[PDB]
Amino acid sequence: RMFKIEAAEIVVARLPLKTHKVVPLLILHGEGVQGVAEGTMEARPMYREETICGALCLLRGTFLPAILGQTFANPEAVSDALGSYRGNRMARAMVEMAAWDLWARTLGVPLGTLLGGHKEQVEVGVSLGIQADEQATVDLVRRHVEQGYRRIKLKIKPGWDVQPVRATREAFPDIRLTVDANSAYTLADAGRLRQLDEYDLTYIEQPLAWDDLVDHAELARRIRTPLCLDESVASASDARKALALGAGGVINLKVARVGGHAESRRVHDVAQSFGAPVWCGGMLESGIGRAHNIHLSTLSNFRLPGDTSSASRYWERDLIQEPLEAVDGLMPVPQGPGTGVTLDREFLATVTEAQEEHRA
Amino acid sequence: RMFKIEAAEIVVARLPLKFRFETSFGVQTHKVVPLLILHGEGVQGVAEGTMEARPMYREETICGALCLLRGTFLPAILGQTFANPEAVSDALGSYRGNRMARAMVEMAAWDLWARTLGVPLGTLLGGHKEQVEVGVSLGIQADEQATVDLVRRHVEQGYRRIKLKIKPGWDVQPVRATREAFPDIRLTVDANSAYTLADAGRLRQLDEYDLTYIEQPLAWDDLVDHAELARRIRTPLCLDESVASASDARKALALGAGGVINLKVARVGGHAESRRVHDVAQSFGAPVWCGGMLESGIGRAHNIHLSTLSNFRLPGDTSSASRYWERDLIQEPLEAVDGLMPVPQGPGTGVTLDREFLATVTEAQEEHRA
Amino acid sequence: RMFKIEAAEIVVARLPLKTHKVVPLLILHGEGVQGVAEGTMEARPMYREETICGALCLLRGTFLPAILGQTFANPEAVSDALGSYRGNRMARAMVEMAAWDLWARTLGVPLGTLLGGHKEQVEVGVSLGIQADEQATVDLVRRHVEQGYRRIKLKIKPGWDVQPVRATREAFPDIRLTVDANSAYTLADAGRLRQLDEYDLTYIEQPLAWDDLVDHAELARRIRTPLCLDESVASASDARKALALGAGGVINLKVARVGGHAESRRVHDVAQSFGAPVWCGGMLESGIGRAHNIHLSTLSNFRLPGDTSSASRYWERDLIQEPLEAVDGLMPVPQGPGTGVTLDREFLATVTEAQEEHRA
Amino acid sequence: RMFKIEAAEIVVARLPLKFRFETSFGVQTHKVVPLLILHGEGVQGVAEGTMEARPMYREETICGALCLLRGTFLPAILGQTFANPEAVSDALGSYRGNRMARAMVEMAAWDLWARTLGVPLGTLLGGHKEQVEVGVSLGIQADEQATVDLVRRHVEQGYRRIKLKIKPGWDVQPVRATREAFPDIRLTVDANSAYTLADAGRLRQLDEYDLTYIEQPLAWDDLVDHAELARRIRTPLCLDESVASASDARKALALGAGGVINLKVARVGGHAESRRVHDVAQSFGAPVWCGGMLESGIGRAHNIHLSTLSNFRLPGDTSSASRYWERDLIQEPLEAVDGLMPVPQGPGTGVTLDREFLATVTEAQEEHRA
Repeated sequence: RMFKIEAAEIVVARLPLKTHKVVPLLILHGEGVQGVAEGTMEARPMYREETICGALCLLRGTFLPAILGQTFANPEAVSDALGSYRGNRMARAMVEMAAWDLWARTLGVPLGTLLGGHKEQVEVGVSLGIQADEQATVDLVRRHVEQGYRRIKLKIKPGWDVQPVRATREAFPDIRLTVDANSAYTLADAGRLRQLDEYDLTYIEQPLAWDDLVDHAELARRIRTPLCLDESVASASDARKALALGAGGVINLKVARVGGHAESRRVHDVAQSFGAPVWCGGMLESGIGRAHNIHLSTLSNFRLPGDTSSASRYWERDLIQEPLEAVDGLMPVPQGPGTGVTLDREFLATVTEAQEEHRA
Repeated sequence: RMFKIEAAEIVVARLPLKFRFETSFGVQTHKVVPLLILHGEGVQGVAEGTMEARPMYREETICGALCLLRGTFLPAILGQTFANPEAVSDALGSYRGNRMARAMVEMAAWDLWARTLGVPLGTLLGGHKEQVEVGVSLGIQADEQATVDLVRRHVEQGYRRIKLKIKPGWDVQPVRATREAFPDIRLTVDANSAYTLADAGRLRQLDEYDLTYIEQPLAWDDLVDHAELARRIRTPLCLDESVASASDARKALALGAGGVINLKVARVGGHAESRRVHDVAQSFGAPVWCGGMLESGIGRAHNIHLSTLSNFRLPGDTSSASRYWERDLIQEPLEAVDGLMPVPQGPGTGVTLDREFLATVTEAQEEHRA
Repeated sequence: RMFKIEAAEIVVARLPLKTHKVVPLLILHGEGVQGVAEGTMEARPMYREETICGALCLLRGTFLPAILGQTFANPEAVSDALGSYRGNRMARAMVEMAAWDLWARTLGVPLGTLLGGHKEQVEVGVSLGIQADEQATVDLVRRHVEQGYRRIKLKIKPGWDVQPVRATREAFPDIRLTVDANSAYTLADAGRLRQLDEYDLTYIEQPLAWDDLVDHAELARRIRTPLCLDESVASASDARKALALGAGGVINLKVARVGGHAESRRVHDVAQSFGAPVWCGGMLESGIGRAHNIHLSTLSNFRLPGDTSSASRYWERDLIQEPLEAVDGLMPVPQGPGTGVTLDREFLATVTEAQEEHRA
Repeated sequence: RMFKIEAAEIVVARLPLKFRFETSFGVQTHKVVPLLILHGEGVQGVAEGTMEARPMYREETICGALCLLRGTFLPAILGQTFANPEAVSDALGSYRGNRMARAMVEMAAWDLWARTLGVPLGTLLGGHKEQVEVGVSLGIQADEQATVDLVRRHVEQGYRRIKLKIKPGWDVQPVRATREAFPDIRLTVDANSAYTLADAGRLRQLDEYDLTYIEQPLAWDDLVDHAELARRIRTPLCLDESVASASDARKALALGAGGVINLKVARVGGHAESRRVHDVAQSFGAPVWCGGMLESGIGRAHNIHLSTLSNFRLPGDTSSASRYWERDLIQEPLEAVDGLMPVPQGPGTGVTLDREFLATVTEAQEEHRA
């Protein structure tokens, strides 16, 4: 039956990379269980508009006081209890996703199962930064093809796009190959991107402005490579508009970016209704975040590999007890109720920069 | 955790109606109710099929659906173990069409799954309304005024929308007389896909009587003509028959074929696909409302639970069971007061077969096992 | 003058292939003659929505009781006597096509002549399944080019499309070559299908969903090869919509799929009014069905070869007395009133699994 | 089985009219009737040509058509054997235009073929109505009121549509006075291609008088301007002159140049092509109706038989022969009561030349042989 949110902890961690990374966590306590979720906003607004400082204000000033001590039928009811506030989808995702975790756990059901997925494993890809020259790009691609990754993503930028891609396709005629245009382009560049079409990329990711759909739709008419939207799809209706304007053919789906699991299933379902695929984006998540992504990825319109590769690629040691390791490009769904992972409270303590508990 | 479908009953019943339901495709005075009961994990899931004896509203038949259940769907799931209702649906291969047949299996599985968890069906689907707004659809009328009297009767019960079944040679009159006597109600017409683009003039001045929508004026399988008609009139169009899937809903809305969808859970292949239709509509800014097929309390209760989702923004066809049946097939009454229908309490549908009463109106019954 | 339908037989046959095939037949008796038609629905709904079990219910429960003992001016009058029922075009085609056969026979006129055709022979093509590799595809194509077939159709699927087609066109630069994409594709694949354009295929058949027109219209804008619609054209207005949306340029016309001869002539005429060709699809028909198809194919907008090849390709022995054998890619129209063929009642008896007669 | 065209007569007759037919392209008080009679297999087929002495309604002339018949079409078919009317049509080479000339040959062949089979023409074409709804078109009026009196006269006979021939400087007045006295009839205007896009204002407020359509307001050969005018007004447009083939019909409807087609059998080149026009329109959801050209009973009877097809959903111009002729060229009367015209009984057209009477109104006559 229903659930009472009794308490909430905010823990801010400074987690060392394999130079640290600040990881905000929300823990929601109720019915003898807890749900845990990870904030993916940055210290400064670089990938998008939200920041850690601004999100925590909203959490402890508005969102938490709205739900603490209330009783809820499902996580959708929890999201609704905060519907009058604009944007801040990543802040809201912290509450929403912890609630899914919590809800799934009062039921004894894995999270992906509840969302309607039934994959036990999910295909993963790897992303590659800009390298010094062509053969260094090919050498690093060759390494990752051999590890079994099922899609290779190249970061490109004007003056360095056709060359790395030509070199790679030449060495690797058949692999699934994509590029990240990282909003580095303008419509002026359409001729430079037309040159990528003969290399049969699965898609080009967000070539133009992060908040644009209209110009992408225009660029899509000028090149044959499908466009993939990332930062400009913050909701189901963004997804609907993007696909209907022809701004892209593929969506990079980041769960916190669109406000959590329920909106994400919506985006996934809208995309599917247009026969467009989604795939799971990543944001250097700790195991909390990584585990949420994997569970969402089990949904059936996730037909392209996702950025939920091995935790060991990123961390010396993760905040959770479970290792999340991909093998031959497949990531197993962590077993258990909810996310199927468990915070290591003693280790987290050693890397906690700040924490607080709010009650009733 | 996971569930094993151990056995299945098909039970076909017949219930005398209480009113005479006249539609553009004919008059109906009784109703045949095919039930599928799924058994596993010490509970059961029950679903009602909405296909007809003959293909009048749409393409499926009870006869065609049953042998598909017997020879294909049931053999594919009996003795199998599933993580969720979507996995059950997945196991019914790539068979084309036959959405209502699939819906019987899919919806029974949702009821069984929820009962294993002990949660209301609607809650699992993401809805959190405790009650749902309802209107009434009223069949075709003997005369130009027996219409208004059947109307008054319903405006007085607080039904939140009045829907008039209409027909070629009987459409502007019944609405005329109705908007005459009740100038301010939410009012709409069905129009059972009985028209063509030809009749666009005839349907144009219905623009006057401020209807919330006109429901399925053109071919049951059309989207493109509807898009054109939408451009030749002010009253929004509502699609019923035309939308049998979430991609159908997407095309309809992308084309501008309607601005409203009548979502019938079994027509689209069940709860998951109805939730997708609902989400797709929402994403276009188009509301849905819950259509009805004169269901017994099994179907009506599945409907009520789906209707708890937040894009069900207009009143549905889910009125009081006592309007239809001297005695329903379930123990609980499903009654609306003031145009609100409360969500039947309990796990899954929150309703229960009256096995004793059902036995006396049963005319066919089989048991299938692993 | 007019005609009274006095009786109707349903015969269900189990006909051995050259593993059997179930063949439902309807025989309509009136005015001292009979008309015979063949159901092309399957045991399970795989090519489309209808099944043998569901069609026979409709026949013996609804359609037959509606026409038995009535008098009719033409087959259009017969179809009309069942107009209030939705879909089930193949079930309806059984009644409609037998009625054409019956009507044509009370007149002493060949069926194609009545429909307005005047070809005495019709060009035929051959369809090829997926083969193991390129040269096995080319060897089998070479065989069929030599037998005189006038169009070659390859089944393709993602990962096996450009290779068989490249190999074939290379060996056979000038033959009429088409592919069956068997609804195996998505809009995501438009780049893979663009790659077929340089091989000058006459058309690509139904690449996307079986019930879609809108997405096909979209795909048609992305490739140069004409699209051919099959399962998504169930009527004259489907045909009109398909050609008007630009969903395709060619229609695969299957007579039972659209409800029989009269609707088919409509589809043929609508297509023609858009200057688009039709061609005769096939469904592994016995000689009854094969004979109906050949008569319809004699119409003048059937400008591409049809799948009404030799009966001996499919059956040890056919249900009819007449051999239907193509020679050098040409199939002669069977001589006689109506379909110009005759059931072998003694042989059919040996392979009858069920039969029944309904009267007045 | 097959038929041999053994011989052919061309007979040109002239019949005094009974009313004066004023159109935008002039007034008509007599009518010249070119007949073609085909002979084979001990029966005959008769067709009436609808081209004029001078090219006023459209481009063909009786003179031009006859020498085309003499020097080309007839030589191509005489002594030949054909399976059906479509084969006859096929044998008339690739000659461009001249649809009415072709129609004389094609329609005579349909009448002969049907008679060889002993079946009604309409039955062979797929029609199964036993009677057909008809309206009347009324010529241009002396005054703003001699209009209404000629109208009343016709509303009283139960004609199912009233059609007013109109003209530049005489259009809103005649309709004004008519809709004044008869507020609820089906009413429409012809408008003989006498306007241009300029006059869109003048034709706009005709929107008011609820006409089912406005017939051919712009150029006789135009589709594109009509499409534009259709977007500047509410009343549906009807095309006549513009549609001379099934691809013309397809373009007109794809462009949105009209929502209704006046199907004139001889204008489009005969029965087969008229059946294609009809089917194409149906496929767009657009109705047709049977236009008329003041035909003798030969033409009127071909018209009635074509009109039995099911997309002839609006009343045609096929009124009673006694409105036109003191004495018709055939033995049978073609009379409508209450706006219904019964299908003349018999094989083919079901009508018969009165050879004796025709002889006295004949002014030209030839015989051509194999």
